[PDB]
Amino acid sequence: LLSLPLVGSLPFLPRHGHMHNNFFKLQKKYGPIYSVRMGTKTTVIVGHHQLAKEVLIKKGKDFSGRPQMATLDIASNNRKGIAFADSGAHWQLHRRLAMATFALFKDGDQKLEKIICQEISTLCDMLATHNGQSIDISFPVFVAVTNVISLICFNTSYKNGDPELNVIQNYNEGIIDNLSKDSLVDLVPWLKIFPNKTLEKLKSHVKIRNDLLNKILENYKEKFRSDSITNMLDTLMQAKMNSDNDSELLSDNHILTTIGDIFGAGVETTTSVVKWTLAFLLHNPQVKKKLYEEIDQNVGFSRTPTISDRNRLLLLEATIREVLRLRPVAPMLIPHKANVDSSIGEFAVDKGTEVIINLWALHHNEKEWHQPDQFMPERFLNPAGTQLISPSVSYLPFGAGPRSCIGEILARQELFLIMAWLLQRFDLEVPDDGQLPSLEGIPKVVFLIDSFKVKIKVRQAWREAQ
Ligand code: HEM
Ligand SMILES: CNC(=O)c1ccc2cc([C@]3(O)CCn4cncc43)ccc2c1
Repeated sequence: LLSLPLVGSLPFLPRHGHMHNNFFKLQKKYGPIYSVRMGTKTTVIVGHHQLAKEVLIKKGKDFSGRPQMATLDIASNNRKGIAFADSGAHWQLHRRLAMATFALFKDGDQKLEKIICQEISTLCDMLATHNGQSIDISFPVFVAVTNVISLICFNTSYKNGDPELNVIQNYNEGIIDNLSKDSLVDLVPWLKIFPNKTLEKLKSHVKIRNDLLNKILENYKEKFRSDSITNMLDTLMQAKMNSDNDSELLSDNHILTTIGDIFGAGVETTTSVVKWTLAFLLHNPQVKKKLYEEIDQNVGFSRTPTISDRNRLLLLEATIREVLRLRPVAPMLIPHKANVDSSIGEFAVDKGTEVIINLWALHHNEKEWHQPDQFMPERFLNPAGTQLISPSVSYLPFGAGPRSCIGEILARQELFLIMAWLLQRFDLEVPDDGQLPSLEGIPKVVFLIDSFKVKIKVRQAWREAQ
């Protein structure tokens, strides 16, 4: 009695559990590196920090490519921009100009700290009007970080009530929802097997965004001046101007898509982490209580928190590190691709192979972390609690190497200042219905959290002062 002819085999059920965890569970059986074949395409999944650092750092240039996806093609206007552009001249030029722009907010009066605090001050006055009510703080935080990035990109911002903010929120939501069903990593190409309108829907959302950025870029052409380089669009037009004396790599479509990536990444990524951090503080009142004490003893109510306070609010800094470990923004980074024949752990990897770094596995490795599934900001502090520490080398929240995060300085300062200002001024508690946020998460292009509500109250201590 023979065995059945076998035309296909997958190690776990598709659409059953979170992809990054399914891969991690497989390492028990198959090791920290294995492959899956899907037609002509082979994908390698790497789940150990030493192999990850080889792909990202040591052989970074070998695996600095991106795989081309029909979905990502539409969002990136055919692989323009930064995040979804393949390695090469385009990507390297626009990545440098983006990083170069964040230099113009180092110091001065538009010091990045000052643009951020300006928008947090509006956020906090906004939220204070909801004293005693339970609310979803998604949109208020979205507005604040949208204005930070609009100032970095255009030196402009939106006033309260501007309907355009809602238009952006709408198509941000629609693109993320249709960009991928779950993670960017899909084992089966359902998009090409059964009839569906995913690409149609994604196209219409991308049309609205492209139309909106065009209007901004068009009306700004007449305001641009060579001697005034104060934001990202200036940096890009200066390069286009000093090029027509590589100008094909600076067409209007190239400038638009790159600013779209910064606009998108700068908003959806920071809003999500704030929401996650809040959710964890609701499940961990003990940690929340010690944070209030920490900020009352090191900043008080004489002033508002500053970036310099990052040397004094250590537990707050440790909390942000722990959220970025436990619920990484990108559990599997963005997929990589081998530009040439190379190797990982001395295993052959052919050119064109898609390579995926399971950051979730790195952050939950039980040999590298103590009780990895527990929210313990303590793990990033010495036993005394007097200085931050790096307990593990298997920790890469922002990736590393050629394709690493370029908005890391912005994210860290936004996250620290938002939480510092909120904790100084507000009690943040379970809403009166008693529901706690679900910490399971929703894997999309970003690791999102289910929407939830918080009862916001102006702290008595903050009130008694002033
Ligand atoms: C908590 C916040 C953030 C985290 C944890 C984070 C993390 C990451 C990770 C893991 C990657 C992929 C690394 C790889 O593919 O190897 C990435 C890429 C990227 N991030 Fe973020 N990021 C954050 C915030 C931001 C912000 C605020 C911006 C922009 C304003 C930004 C812009 C980008 C871009 C453009 C890329 C693509 C880089 C490239 O492909 O060359 N990120 N980030
Ligand atoms: C209407 N357009 C959008 O909503 C939009 C566009 C591009 C995005 C890119 C990113 C990244 O670059 C890709 C993942 N990730 C982690 N950190 C930075 C990034 C994240 C969200 C985006 C949203």
